[PDB]
Amino acid sequence: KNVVIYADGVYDMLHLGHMKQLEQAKKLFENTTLIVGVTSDNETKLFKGQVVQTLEERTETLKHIRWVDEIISPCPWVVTPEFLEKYKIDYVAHDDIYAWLKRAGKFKATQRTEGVSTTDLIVRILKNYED
Amino acid sequence: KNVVIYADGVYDMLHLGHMKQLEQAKKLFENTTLIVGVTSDNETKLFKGQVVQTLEERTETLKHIRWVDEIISPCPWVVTPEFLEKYKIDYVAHDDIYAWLKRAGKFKATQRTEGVSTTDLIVRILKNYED
Repeated sequence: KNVVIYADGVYDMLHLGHMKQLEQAKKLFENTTLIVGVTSDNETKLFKGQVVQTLEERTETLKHIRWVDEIISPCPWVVTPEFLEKYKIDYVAHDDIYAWLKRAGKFKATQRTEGVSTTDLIVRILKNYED
Repeated sequence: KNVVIYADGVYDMLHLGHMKQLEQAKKLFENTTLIVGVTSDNETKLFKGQVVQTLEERTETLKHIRWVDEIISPCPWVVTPEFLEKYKIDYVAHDDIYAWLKRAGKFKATQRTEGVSTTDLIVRILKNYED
């Protein structure tokens, strides 16, 4: 009855938005193991262009999140069928190169969620000191 | 055998430092319930001078933290003996007005911990754009 869910991401500067998305992934079924993949520094820089927190920092922060059952750190940039087999993953939780997951019935959407980001915080603070 | 631990705080702009301190409080004994008190907006403003996130935001973020078992939101600014009785609290986890807790054997220190704060993040980011 236990279902293994995989969610990967950069998880840079984690905020409530990320936490809620992890919660949603964890609750896709009644009994789950939520495995979270955390992307490497070098691949995040190459493919997204930048990253603020190191792999160690981003992983150590996720360890404190209630919904996270297991972490793969670093994770592969691109999910493969062999990877799903190796970790007995039943579903991939995502926000096409993803058509193969949908054809296999392994694709689960999570909807992005609002959070108070670092940027939101700075803007809120600075609003008290200048227009 | 289960021991009830109480930790209060503002928990504004929660970061790894806070998470580690919650972890320490939660692990003071083998079997615990960690109750976290979250201070009100108005009392935090009056007594500390400011607060960035609302009570709702600060509480909703703590809900996602693995170590948090129960939340009192808002909590009293000052712990009283009656409060400990009402919530069956065995120990208060803190970082004197606190002499009474120590005389009762209910005081447990947690050591402040390093984290990557919002401020640390902004400084790290800006270092790439100016000296």
